[PDB]
Amino acid sequence: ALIGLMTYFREAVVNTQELLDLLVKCENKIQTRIKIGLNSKMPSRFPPV
RNA sequence: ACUCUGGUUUCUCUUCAGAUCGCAUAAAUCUUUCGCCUUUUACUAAAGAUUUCCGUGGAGAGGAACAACUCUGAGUCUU
Repeated sequence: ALIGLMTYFREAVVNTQELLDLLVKCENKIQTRIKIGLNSKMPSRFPPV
């Protein structure tokens, strides 16, 4: 989904400052979903590796 | 310048509260709008409606201190 959106617009992303917040929020939601899958209690300093 | 006029304080009970009950100020629940959002229990902060709580006034009632004289106005108040 992300590559589809970013390779469709490719220029309209930078000016849409709301889209950047939306994208990072969605990425955080996905990472939180994975972290909750790993363990019910959320981590404090989960790594990006 | 006169006779009668009956106190104040305090402890409880029962109710009504308009009023800054309160020249002070919390919490809970619910309903919406949000901010975190990841699940309640806690929350972000504005609104609306409620509940509880800390206190309050007025009135009535019942005991105690009070022990009552008299304050006091009523008046023919007097030379």
